[PDB]
Amino acid sequence: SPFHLNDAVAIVTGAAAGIGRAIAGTFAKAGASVVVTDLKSEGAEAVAAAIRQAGGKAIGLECNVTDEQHREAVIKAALDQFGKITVLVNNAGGGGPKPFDMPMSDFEWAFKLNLFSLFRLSQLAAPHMQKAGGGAILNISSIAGENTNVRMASYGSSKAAVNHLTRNIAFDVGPMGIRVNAIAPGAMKTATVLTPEIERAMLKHTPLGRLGEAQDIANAALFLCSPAAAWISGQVLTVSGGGVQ
Amino acid sequence: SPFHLNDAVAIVTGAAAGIGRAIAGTFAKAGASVVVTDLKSEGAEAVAAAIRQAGGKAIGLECNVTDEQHREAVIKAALDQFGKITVLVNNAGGGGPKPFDMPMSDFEWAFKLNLFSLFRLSQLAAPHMQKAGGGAILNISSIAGENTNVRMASYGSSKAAVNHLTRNIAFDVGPMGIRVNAIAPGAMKTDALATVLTPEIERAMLKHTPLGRLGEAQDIANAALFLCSPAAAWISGQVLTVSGGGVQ
Ligand SMILES: NC(=O)c1ccc[n+]([C@@H]2O[C@H](COP(=O)([O-])OP(=O)(O)OC[C@H]3O[C@@H](n4cnc5c(N)ncnc54)[C@H](O)[C@@H]3O)[C@@H](O)[C@H]2O)c1
Ligand SMILES: NC(=O)c1ccc[n+]([C@@H]2O[C@H](COP(=O)([O-])OP(=O)(O)OC[C@H]3O[C@@H](n4cnc5c(N)ncnc54)[C@H](O)[C@@H]3O)[C@@H](O)[C@H]2O)c1
Repeated sequence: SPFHLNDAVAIVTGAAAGIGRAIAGTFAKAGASVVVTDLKSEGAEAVAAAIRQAGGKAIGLECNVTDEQHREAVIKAALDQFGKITVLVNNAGGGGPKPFDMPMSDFEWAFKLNLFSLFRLSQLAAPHMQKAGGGAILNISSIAGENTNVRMASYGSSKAAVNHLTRNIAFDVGPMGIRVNAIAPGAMKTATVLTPEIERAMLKHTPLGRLGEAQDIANAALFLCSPAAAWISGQVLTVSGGGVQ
Repeated sequence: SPFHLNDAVAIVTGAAAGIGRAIAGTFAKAGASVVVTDLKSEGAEAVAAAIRQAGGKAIGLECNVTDEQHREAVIKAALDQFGKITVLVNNAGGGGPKPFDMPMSDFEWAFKLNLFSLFRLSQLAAPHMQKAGGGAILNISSIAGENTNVRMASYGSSKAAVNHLTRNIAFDVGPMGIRVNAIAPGAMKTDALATVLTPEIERAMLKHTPLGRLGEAQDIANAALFLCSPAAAWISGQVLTVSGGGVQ
């Protein structure tokens, strides 16, 4: 069975709750010594603490992916704690609706959080993954990187670059032994903006009939970073119930 | 005929030579009042001059897409001269091969140069186009934006961003009577490119191109005139790809 991560070291950025927290637990159960990592270092310690409870291998760290210094620390910490880096899940990020006349700080920040971050980390992680003989990079994109809508300037155009970054950098680090893929999630039960009348709307145009649950992405991350996705690269697997939200 | 820009006002960044030249040069003969702009200040003026020379209305001005001072200056300086804004051609842009380990300074700059700026100017002209009833914004992408190859991270993902921005902000300025399009151009045999091109490379770039010739700056401009004129009045959000059916 190829859906495992035996003898693997995985950084997961942004993994204190939600998808990150989920990818972390799932990779740790898959057999990977997880470097849990978030901006809020205590929940990051808890997720890594939790994985330790269940018999897993993990250390929990602080890392504002937007902080170059933090990136180089996390990268250094992983090697100092597990000896190698073979998997990186760039899940930290975010976004939302903004007006067309939004302030640019909001704008440029999105490409710092959602793109600049994960590209730089991929740069820092790449040569180590090479030494191990190969690795895998997973960028958590969004359905906004595909979709087309009002008030979607920043959140849309940012995450569409992360897709198309994923497509191309595969050609760069492919030769070093590295796969690069992307998961574009739909809406996830992760809630302050949710109400049952918006729900039926969100559930319109969603063929599978439900919103998402973070183990949905987490399950897809395991696949795309495991040997079951061993010849897969340059891709963007959209997990959104057959629809938009 | 609807392939015209009669009594329109077009801010056209990056327009001192090559493409942006032929855009601003073509929009001229299409009865447009052009604001020829480029980061060389003489370069824009020299072009507005030949336009005025051949029959046109055009003022030469200096703008650095990646400079806010220059952006707010171009909106007003066009308005003060023609009253209104009806066309914004964000032809100013850049990029090319870059190794994977490139310095983050290079990576950010291509976004500053290709996205952020474009987006900002188009924030600016959008309520002034709204006064004139409506207009057309045009971005210049690149086949880097859909294509995938080695050393394309900065060049490729940024134009990609440009593209899907075009796809999304058209829902925003779409009710303001504005339409957003973009063109991904293939390789354009310009004067700049010719001087570092060669027949043996050109033959390489061209095999796997079905039409069998390089692009030329007018080919982008013909498409730019169509996309900005009423002859595409119900066309918006689009990313038209002028590359002869292939990649280069
Ligand atoms: N959850 C969704 O509905 C949804 C939908 C589409 C796309 N996404 C994508 O998933 C990713 C995150 O989804 P989410 O809802 O789990 O995220 P979120 O923003 O709700 O936060 C999840 C975790 O990310 C951490 N985090 C936030 N900023 C960080 C930073 N600068 N550095 C490190 N960690 C940080 C938080 O501490 C938190 O534990 C984003 O990249 C987003 O584009 C999510
Ligand atoms: N082969 C091609 O020419 C080709 C192919 C695909 C896409 N494009 C796109 O066309 C656009 C540029 O065309 P080009 O290749 O002739 O570029 P270029 O560099 O050859 O010249 C374009 C003009 O833009 C001006 N310029 C440069 N930086 C500027 C700035 N910060 N502000 C304002 N003006 C500036 C330059 O002076 C130049 O005259 C870019 O968006 C590029 O991505 C070009």
